[PDB]
Amino acid sequence: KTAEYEKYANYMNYLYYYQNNELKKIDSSYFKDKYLGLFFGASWCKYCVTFIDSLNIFKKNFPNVEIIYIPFDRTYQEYQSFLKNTNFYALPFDNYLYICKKYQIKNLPSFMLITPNNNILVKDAAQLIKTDEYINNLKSLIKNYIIHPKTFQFNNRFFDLFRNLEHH
Repeated sequence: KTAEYEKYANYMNYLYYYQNNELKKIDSSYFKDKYLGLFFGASWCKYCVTFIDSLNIFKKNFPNVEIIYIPFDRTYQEYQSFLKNTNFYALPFDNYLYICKKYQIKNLPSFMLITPNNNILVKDAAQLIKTDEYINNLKSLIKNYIIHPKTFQFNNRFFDLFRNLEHH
């Protein structure tokens, strides 16, 4: 149990990103108390690639929402090229079907907005960000959202977000 739970306490302790052809990492603690935008995608997914343009517009208007790529690339080579092209933070290249199942994600691309306490602010944020009324409406939604304190298992926000049992 000890070895397994030490791994859980350390689960997702780094997120990754590219910077001038160089793979970098950041402590997951940086994301504590931040709104997140979870982008489920893959290099081989035509409309995931075009969706990058929508995410760039989103980041311009919501710079403090941290975009995290949840990858479904076929190869690590595609994963690296996707990170280099988008400059998004990303989960390490791995199998994330379990995240799809937990959130009932039906297809790619998908985009979900997550509150600092791991609630779903907008489930289908890919459709939210299609037309221009979203900008002021989302500013209002974030401004008005009341964040009630939540303690996460292992004090690990990503373990709670991706590994809690509440979907059952």
